[PDB]
Amino acid sequence: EVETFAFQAEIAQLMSLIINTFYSNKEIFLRELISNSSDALDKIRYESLTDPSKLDSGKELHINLIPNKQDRTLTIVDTGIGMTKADLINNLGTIAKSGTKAFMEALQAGADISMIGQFGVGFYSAYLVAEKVTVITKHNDDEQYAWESSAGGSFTVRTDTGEPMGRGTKVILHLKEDQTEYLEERRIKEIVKKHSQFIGYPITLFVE
Ligand SMILES: O/N=C(\c1cccnc1)c1ccc(O)cc1O
Repeated sequence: EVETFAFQAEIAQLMSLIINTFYSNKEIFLRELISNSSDALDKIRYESLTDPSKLDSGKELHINLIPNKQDRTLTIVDTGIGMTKADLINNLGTIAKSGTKAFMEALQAGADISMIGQFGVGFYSAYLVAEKVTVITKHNDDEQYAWESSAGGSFTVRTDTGEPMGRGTKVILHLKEDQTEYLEERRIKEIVKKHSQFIGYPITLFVE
């Protein structure tokens, strides 16, 4: 049911660096995940122009943010193109290798963590706040999968037994104890306004 994999070394290093660097401007993680969601929504929207049956797994194109204080989780849901098994195990990490490498050179040369997105690797900024990240994702061409990592050099992928999601990606951030401010309605709004106000899809905050 469950396979465990090692991160590429460079990504495993970016991850320790993100978990072990004192860096207080942690809010930018939301911006980056909303930005990944937006690119995924662009992609399915574009593909649907030539093949409208790609939207048979769901027409609405949106981002839901879903704080949950009792679980200490923040879930970002998009109805973008989703990820295949190859994407999760291989292809995205292969792509992220070069940008991770540049990003770390850039940090050594004075850049700061907030520029992570310009290297295509903003996803791993989740680890500024999350001790564990679960990604549930469904691409039209594939089954539903659950990726998960608490960093420390590995991640698992398994096919996902739970509720079907149709098409898309759900990123479930298990927050560090000291990061629970990112579960507050006001704080999330503030972040979204400040950082994500030009995203061309509806972002809905789910209030508890
Ligand atoms: O396809 N779904 C993706 C994705 C995959 C490849 C490039 N950009 C976004 C995705 C990845 C991370 C994330 O937080 C949300 C997403 O929808």
